[PDB]
Amino acid sequence: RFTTGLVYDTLMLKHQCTCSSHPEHAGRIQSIWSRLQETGLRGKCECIRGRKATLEELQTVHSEAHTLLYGTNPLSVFVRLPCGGVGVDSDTIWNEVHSAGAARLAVGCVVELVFKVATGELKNGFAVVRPPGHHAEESTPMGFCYFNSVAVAAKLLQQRLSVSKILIVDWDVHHGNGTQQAFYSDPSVLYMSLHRYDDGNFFPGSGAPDEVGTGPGVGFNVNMAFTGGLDPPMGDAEYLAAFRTVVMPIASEFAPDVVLVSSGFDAVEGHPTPLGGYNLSARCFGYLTKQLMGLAGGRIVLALEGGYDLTAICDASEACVSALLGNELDPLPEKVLQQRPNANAVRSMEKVMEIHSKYWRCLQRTTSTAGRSLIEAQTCEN
Ligand SMILES: [K+]
Ligand SMILES: [K+]
Ligand SMILES: [Zn+2]
Ligand SMILES: [Zn+2]
Repeated sequence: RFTTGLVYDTLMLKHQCTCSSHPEHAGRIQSIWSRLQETGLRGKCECIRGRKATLEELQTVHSEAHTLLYGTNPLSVFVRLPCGGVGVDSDTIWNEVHSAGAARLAVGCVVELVFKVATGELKNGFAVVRPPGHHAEESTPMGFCYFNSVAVAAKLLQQRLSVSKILIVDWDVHHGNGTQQAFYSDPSVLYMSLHRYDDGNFFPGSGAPDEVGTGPGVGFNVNMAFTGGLDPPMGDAEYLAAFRTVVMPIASEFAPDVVLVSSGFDAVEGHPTPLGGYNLSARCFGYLTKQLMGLAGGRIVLALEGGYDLTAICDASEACVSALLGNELDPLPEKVLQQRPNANAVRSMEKVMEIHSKYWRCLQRTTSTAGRSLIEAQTCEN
């Protein structure tokens, strides 16, 4: 039945610290899954059983040694946390018993959903999945990530189904350093990120607008980097304005066949200022989801990355899934549509458009109209 797909697996709940003081925990995917059923959207979507990702699948993004280290349970590089548990970092836990599996499952799930959508068996999909992936590098786990699920799906679409142009939109509040590195020289896949940057003083410290690509891939990496601190914080008004000026123009000109989304909900309301400190509303992610459904024919999947407040991620999930189904979205407050974006957001957008005009046609057409609000841009084009 041609519709919106979902992936979940309770086995992912097993990836927990051996002891809480961990923003990335089991109850994240669980409460999202309960929300989907409570609203009834799980009953409207087609569910798909997932699998562990084979080691060779993982080796399309990561080094052999890395894949062995955090993928296999046989029969060192581990650390003691300030909570008593085992980790590989001061941030990112490790369960010697249940982690390798759960991380490989998180990847495998976001290859089923992906291939099913891209193959024609489904319209589009949302993967309720943990641990996140976009921070995991070639040989380095970090930011709660072990394997870049989204980068693996992408690499496999290249190799199996042989898809020619792929587009990764990453809207987790942090930069996807992993996903960038994975394709930093590949022109066939466009990676564009929307992250709190603040001149490189925010995790993971990468993602300068300056960073555009190398070799054949130069100009196929777009870093919508938000500098300025939190005065005022970035909100709905600021992101919708970024999609309208940076994302959609570039993405449309690229015209991809598959759209992949590292959909972290760290940007929403109620997040402590170290974890995000942005004012995005859950309701808003719908419009961003909807705007991307216009691309590639609607061949789009969203993978859960970050987002830590339980109330926040459920809201933005149900909003995102409703958008993916084709439900009539709630109107964004008149307050929001009329609100102009702050001077910091405008400086950011303009710096990006400045660098990337050298690489895109429509960014050479106009002078900056980034300053306008939605209604003020809707009226000025009529
Ligand atoms: K991002
Ligand atoms: K690229
Ligand atoms: Zn712990
Ligand atoms: Zn994040």
